[PDB]
Amino acid sequence: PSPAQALASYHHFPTNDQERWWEETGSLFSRFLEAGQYGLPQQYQFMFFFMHHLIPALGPYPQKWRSTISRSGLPIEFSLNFQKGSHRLLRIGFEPVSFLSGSSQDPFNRIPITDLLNRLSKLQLSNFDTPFFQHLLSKFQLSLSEVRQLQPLKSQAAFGFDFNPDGAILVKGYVFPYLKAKAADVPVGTLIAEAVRTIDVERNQFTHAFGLINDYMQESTGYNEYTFLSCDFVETSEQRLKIYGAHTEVTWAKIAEMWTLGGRLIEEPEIIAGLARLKQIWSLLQIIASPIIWNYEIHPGSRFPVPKFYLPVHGENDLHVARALAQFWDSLGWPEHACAYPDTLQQLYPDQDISQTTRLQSWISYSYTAKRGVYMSVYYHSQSTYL
Amino acid sequence: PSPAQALASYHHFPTNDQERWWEETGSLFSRFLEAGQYGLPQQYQFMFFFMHHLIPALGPYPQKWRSTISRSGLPIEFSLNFQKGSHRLLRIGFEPVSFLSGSSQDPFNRIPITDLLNRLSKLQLSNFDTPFFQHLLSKFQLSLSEVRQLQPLKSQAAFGFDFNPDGAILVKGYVFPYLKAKAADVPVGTLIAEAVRTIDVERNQFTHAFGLINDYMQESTGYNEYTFLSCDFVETSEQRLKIYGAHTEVTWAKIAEMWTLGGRLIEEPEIIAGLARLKQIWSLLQIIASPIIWNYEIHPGSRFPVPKFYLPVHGENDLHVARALAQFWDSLGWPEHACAYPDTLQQLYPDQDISQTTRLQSWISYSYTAKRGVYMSVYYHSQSTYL
Amino acid sequence: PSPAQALASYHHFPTNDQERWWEETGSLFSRFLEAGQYGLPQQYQFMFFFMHHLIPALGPYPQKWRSTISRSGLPIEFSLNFQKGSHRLLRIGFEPVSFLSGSSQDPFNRIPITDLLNRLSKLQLSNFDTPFFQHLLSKFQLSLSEVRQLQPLKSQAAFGFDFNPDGAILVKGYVFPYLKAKAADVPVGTLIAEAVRTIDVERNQFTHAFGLINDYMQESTGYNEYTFLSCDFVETSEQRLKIYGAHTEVTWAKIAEMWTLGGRLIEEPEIIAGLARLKQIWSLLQIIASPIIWNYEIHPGSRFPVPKFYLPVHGENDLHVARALAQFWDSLGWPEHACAYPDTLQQLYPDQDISQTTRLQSWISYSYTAKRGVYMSVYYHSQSTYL
Amino acid sequence: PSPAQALASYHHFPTNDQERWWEETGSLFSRFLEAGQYGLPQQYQFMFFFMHHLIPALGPYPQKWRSTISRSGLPIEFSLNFQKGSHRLLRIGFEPVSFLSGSSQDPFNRIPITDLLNRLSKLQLSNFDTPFFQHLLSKFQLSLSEVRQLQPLKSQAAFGFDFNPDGAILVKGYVFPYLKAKAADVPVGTLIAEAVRTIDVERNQFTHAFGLINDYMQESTGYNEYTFLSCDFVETSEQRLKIYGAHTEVTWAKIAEMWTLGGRLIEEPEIIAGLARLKQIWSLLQIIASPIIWNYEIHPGSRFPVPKFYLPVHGENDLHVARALAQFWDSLGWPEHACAYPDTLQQLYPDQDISQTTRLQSWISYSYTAKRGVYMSVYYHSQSTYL
Ligand SMILES: O=C1N[C@@H](Cc2c[nH]c3ccccc23)C(=O)N2CCC[C@@H]12
Ligand SMILES: O=C1N[C@@H](Cc2c[nH]c3ccccc23)C(=O)N2CCC[C@@H]12
Ligand SMILES: O=C1N[C@@H](Cc2c[nH]c3ccccc23)C(=O)N2CCC[C@@H]12
Ligand SMILES: O=C1N[C@@H](Cc2c[nH]c3ccccc23)C(=O)N2CCC[C@@H]12
Ligand SMILES: CC(C)=CCSP(=O)(O)OP(=O)(O)O
Ligand SMILES: CC(C)=CCSP(=O)(O)OP(=O)(O)O
Ligand SMILES: CC(C)=CCSP(=O)(O)OP(=O)(O)O
Ligand SMILES: CC(C)=CCSP(=O)(O)OP(=O)(O)O
Repeated sequence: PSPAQALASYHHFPTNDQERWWEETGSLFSRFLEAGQYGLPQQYQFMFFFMHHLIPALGPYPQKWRSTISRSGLPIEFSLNFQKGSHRLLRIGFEPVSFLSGSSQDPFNRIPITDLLNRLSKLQLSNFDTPFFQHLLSKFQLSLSEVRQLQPLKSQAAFGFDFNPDGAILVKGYVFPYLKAKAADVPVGTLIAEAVRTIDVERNQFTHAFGLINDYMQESTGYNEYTFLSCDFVETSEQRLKIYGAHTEVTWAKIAEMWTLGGRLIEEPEIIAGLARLKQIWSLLQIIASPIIWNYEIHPGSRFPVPKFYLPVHGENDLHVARALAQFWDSLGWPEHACAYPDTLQQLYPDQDISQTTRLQSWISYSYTAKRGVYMSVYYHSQSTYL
Repeated sequence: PSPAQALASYHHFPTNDQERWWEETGSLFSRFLEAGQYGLPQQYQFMFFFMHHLIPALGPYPQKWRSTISRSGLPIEFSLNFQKGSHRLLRIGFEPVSFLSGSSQDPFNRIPITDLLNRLSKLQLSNFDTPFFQHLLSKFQLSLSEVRQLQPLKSQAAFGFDFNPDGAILVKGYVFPYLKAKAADVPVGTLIAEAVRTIDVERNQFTHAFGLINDYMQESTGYNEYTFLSCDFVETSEQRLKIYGAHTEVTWAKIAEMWTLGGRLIEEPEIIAGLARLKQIWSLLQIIASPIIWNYEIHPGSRFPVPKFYLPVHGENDLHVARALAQFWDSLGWPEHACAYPDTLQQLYPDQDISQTTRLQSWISYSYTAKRGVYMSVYYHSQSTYL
Repeated sequence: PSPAQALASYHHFPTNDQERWWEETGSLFSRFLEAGQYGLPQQYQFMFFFMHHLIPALGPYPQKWRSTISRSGLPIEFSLNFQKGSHRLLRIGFEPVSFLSGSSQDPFNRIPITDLLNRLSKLQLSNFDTPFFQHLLSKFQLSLSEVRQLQPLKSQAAFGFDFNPDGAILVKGYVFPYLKAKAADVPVGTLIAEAVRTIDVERNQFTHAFGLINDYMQESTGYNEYTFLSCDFVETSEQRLKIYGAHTEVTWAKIAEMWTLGGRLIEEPEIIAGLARLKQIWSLLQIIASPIIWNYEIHPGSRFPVPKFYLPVHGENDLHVARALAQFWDSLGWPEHACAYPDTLQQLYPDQDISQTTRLQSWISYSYTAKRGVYMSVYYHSQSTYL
Repeated sequence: PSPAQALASYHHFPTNDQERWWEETGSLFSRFLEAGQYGLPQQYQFMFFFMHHLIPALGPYPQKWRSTISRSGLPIEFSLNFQKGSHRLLRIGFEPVSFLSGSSQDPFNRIPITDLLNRLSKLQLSNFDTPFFQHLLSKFQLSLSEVRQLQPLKSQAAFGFDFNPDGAILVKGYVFPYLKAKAADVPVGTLIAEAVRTIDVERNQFTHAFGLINDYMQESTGYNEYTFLSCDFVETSEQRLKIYGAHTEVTWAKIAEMWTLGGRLIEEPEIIAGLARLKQIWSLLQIIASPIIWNYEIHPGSRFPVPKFYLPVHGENDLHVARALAQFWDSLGWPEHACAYPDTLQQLYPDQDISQTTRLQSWISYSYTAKRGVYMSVYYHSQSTYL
């Protein structure tokens, strides 16, 4: 059996809500810790964190709230990031929920966000600052706008957790400006740009790269309801703000157009390299429906954005995807990651049979760097009951 | 005996810290409820509120933290506002505290502020929006600044509670920009002005009145470490932002100079009348030391600010102050407040003998309106142990 | 509207479960406080107690547990005790519950009992000792017996609350020995007797009166599964232990037989008088089904038990019951109690129409004393949703 | 560094009291887990338990209450039990405390006892029944006796925790009858005997062995204020009730007199063997002051009690004690325990230097069985600040 869930033996979950969430996701998270090749102390250490801070935050077990972050809508999903031979890392995307979420007292779920954010500040966490994130929230609050609004997707922020191989967690926060933009009847990008600009006199290090993205977005009508924003919980210097968006139907040409941001960054050799490898997968993988997602990461020092795409897998035979996914690793030359992948997939879902499963894996992310190589992460069915 | 503290009979305070605060301020608060002439249901209604939300927030009973708001430093003080015959209202100024306050984990006591701010949002309160207050906080966070700072008065925010005669509480928030200003080596007003301006594109209704004050402050070197800011927790339309300040030594001419903001607002007839009554008290009252405080209230629609002063009484025989205080009510012609005041003062401090007491009563506020008449509020010794 | 529920305005019920109970029983409890003619401070004072200690203890709102105490099974019911002209008193029967109640971890609901019993010991309550009640609990625990039993009515204990006109609560505790007896395959009385005897060397003041009851119980086959036990939470001197039981079918002669405990206490003149009045009601009231209940109260100093009967009213037109119930008050000569009763009945149930109602009032209790006169209490539909 | 305290990194202790207890005993417990040779999963597993249930129960950090269990009075002490080559086990003796302990509301510290006992019952613990222990508590409660008493050692109960090598805890409970006996002005043994007898009709399996002990105790005037009682939290069949006591001054002959319980059990060969070894230690060890303690364990099935003694070591050079203690292990022929002990002792107290320390180890327990061999346990300085 899988190990880290040994802690619960001498723990009593206060509410029935929590007990049911534990039963729904407890084992599953323990398995990803195992599949993440984490040190046994670290496994229990993050297991500890999961129980105390995330299980309370899931809210009522029979969940009444759909979270924007998941295809299915439940407030959590688990991620594995694969690297060049180093190993794999585990990722959690979170949207705090309570019984008030979606109700008269909090129809758009701001309350749990601020609650959870104080738990985290209470925990003695390395390099944990909130100002930048506070800034974006303030930029997107509502008030009397709620009243307008009350007369789709309702969540207004989200969280992310990266458990690095060291026993350290890194906290990632999201912001969904669709609500704020819709209430003011102002195009999303106009306030996104103005939101980015408002931090520019605060420090003008994102102007170049962003204005470079905002131009391509306005060219291509890339901005839409689905566009949203991201950031890290740390000192501004080391912070990486990210802009996400989606497109309903996308061809390879459109993908190349976006990956090169029009033609903005054909000059950089990295992108050209990154785009080549990308079509190798595009061919493996796909060889009313879910959209494809894109990402532009604005490291502050640099002059260009770094792209990243998210590719729908739910709807594709999770075995075909495991197979093709493994073929692509040999092409890159990852010895252990490609050989033991599909065995690692069944060991996460022993109840299910990959031969016939489709929803078990939902997204794949692609990034490329000269230094790192090929970033790539897989997003999974993150509960233990499958329809 | 006084009534409203009957609730405590069948209530158990969880920590020893809370129990000791109840013993220190519980009866006293019950008495102010009485002296405010509140409906008995409302007394228990606000008494309920006091126990659940404010007693937890006071922190360690032997308090480790000095709050900026009080002369003595304790995180609470009670106010009575007297009106033209209508009656009196009760006011509480609050700074949440915990055992972490002043420690490495939160050396400047930001954590309790955001905690309490979520309790209030969870309570179903009429007309309660946080965006404006959130905006100012974001404008004054610190992060790496803490580390510089760690190498006076430390608080960054505070709360205010107005209990109107109806069973409704109104929430007032404060902000102390001295910290943010000291870390960035930027004069307070420049970021105050820039802080106000940042809300001007957000809505430019404070520009005229504020720029009108900021000119006088820069004329007179009025800005100082002690300058801070205020506002209300409601819709921007009905919100009244306030700038406070202090002066070490001040003459009547200095008072007149300030009340008329230099000469900015001699045009308004209101000011001249209000100043007239004001000297009427100045003469009664005063007829290394504590400073005198001023306030400029920027109602958004209007074109001028409304002044308000705060007058030191701690150090003056609290009976002499009661006597002089009541004479001034007849001059105004308030039949009942002036006749039954000093009896109302002793009934708040039956343990003490006003003949010899000095610290029981600490500040007096003065505002004047054509419509309202004479605003005036008294700030008291708000614990039950007197040195 | 009814008053005491004004407290909830500035209170947030932590769980969804509690919120739903408040909505279900909150208004109703406020009305019984009103209908009890309690001083307005005391109303809020007991209303305070109800919110903090009883609402948490009700457990899941869609209740998973049937309580033995109620005909319907819900863990609470309200009582009014009518006296000779003095006034009326409010009574609550309680069984604490949690989501664990009825589960593997606590299949017979012992856990909630002990939790609530500590809350109460924490409250500073006058004349509150637990030794006597603990004694009965110890005598009726299970352990390995639970396992046997897992292979009807399941509860092992319950609470009762008397709110006297003074701001003081008196706590009444119950015990249901059917389980312990069924596990040990021992007739209930033999261990009940041995339970009473175990306190006899502890103090032999109940021997005479009890042995007097145990004989009649063995004569008439009175003991049965439904027999259970009661007591008060105070000093042994002032404690009144009671034995209850039931009979499926009962005639007047059986009633007379039981009231005079066979012939055990025909000698006492009180009994004869009390029995006379009793038939006066039996005639008014009744002029697969619910049983009739009896009670024998063993005051320690005295030598005889005092009886008490409980009469099914659910199934009787609650108006017919009100009319006849009030006629009987004139017979005794209670001026105000008899005139304003049925108006007091509708004012408790304005949503319902007494002309058509049957379940609104369920039991009537009868005791007689030379000193007190006629004890008599009414048991009501104690939730706000009626089927 | 020592490992198990890694859990604290991502946990925030709610109160300052808890934080200070963590800082005072947290590392030390982590080290005993290490010194017990527990599986790393089990270490964290018990570490989890220690943090959630025992740190809360210690009460105010600057402790206001003296616990009967410890020489110094602090409510906790850690034990190591050494066996024949199998390994060692870790033991914790606990007395729950709160800020109410010793106050008017609970002058003899009963409330924390019942609270902790409910946490434990909520935990799904193997073979956890409370009936036997509840029986003893009820036999020793007070009520009006409290008031008498208010007009030494005050605690009435305590807990013990055995962490077996498997990830399972066994709960041991204590009871201190001196208070109940002092109240009723009745000698301790009479009610202890009557207490044991009351469980005899409940099951008469302890009669023979106990009546066998009660005779020697009233022969030798062995009963005294210090006499108290113990038991296990499980099914009566597997329960081992124990009687403890003390003697001010004791010679070897007295020890032989006590070990052989007068002459009651010279017939048994075990005792004679056990006593031989015992003098072997007495000579090694000792070769206004603390008393020496004895224990008689009444396994229900058997016909004789098994003794156990406790020998004062605090006051003896803890290195001399380690040396002599280790020599005795070779005499028995325990290879690894004897070679690496004093290295194991310094590794528990690296801050201290055994050359000069005296209080680091406080008691040694000795038991003998034919089957087990030589039971023997050491009781240590169980906080991290040494005077
Ligand atoms: O279908 C969707 N999936 C998520 C992806 C996601 C998974 N996890 C996340 C965590 C944070 C942000 C986004 C995500 C998302 O971003 N959507 C935008 C509108 C529709 C919806
Ligand atoms: O002496 C002082 N009193 C408070 C007044 C106060 C009472 N209550 C308050 C509530 C909110 C803000 C201010 C106050 C104040 O504003 N000071 C500024 C620097 C020195 C310090
Ligand atoms: O139908 C019933 N009613 C309750 C009466 C009750 C109301 N409230 C109470 C409170 C405590 C004890 C008993 C009661 C009772 O005693 N029963 C015994 C078996 C059937 C079941
Ligand atoms: O000095 C003493 N030590 C404890 C020993 C102990 C350690 N841990 C324990 C745990 C449970 C019971 C007893 C103990 C004890 O039993 N005493 C009886 C009277 C004096 C006091
Ligand atoms: C599925 C969508 C829209 C986003 C996934 S979030 P992420 O895992 O890519 O975040 P990082 O790559 O770690 O920045
Ligand atoms: C004593 C000082 C500097 C400020 C008092 S805050 P306040 O009572 O004046 O608040 P309002 O007048 O009610 O706006
Ligand atoms: C309906 C049944 C069986 C019992 C009611 S318990 P009680 O209210 O009679 O308790 P007291 O009469 O107040 O002693
Ligand atoms: C120091 C004293 C009086 C008692 C110690 S309790 P203990 O360690 O002997 O408990 P067990 O031996 O495990 O029964």
